[PDB]
Amino acid sequence: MQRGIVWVVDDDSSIRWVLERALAGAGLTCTTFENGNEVLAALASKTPDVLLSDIRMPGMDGLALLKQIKQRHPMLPVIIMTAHSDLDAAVSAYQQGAFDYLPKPFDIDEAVALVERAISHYQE
Repeated sequence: MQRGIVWVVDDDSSIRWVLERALAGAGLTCTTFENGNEVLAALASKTPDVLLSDIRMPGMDGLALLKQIKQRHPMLPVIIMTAHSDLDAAVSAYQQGAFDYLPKPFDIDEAVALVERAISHYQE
């Protein structure tokens, strides 16, 4: 048990399960948080091994709240999900750009496998 954490932040009930399933299927941890607040009042006291928030938020598509993210975990190799048209705000709207906001929809497994490679590469 225990081998990577990922806080999901989606206002849907399809990816949260998939992610949680895949994450809990790939041998990784996951925490559904369809409430930026929760992930805010939860990451305001600590920080996981990584995050995987989605849009929902405002920031045009919902990538502004990111502030809190970075403000909470300004180092975590977060990727986050995007709908292609929600990547131009994730790819071109960050200080220390170093993400890969999967062009959701994508292969959760591919996203999970990534973390497993990001949670490790983190030791650099």
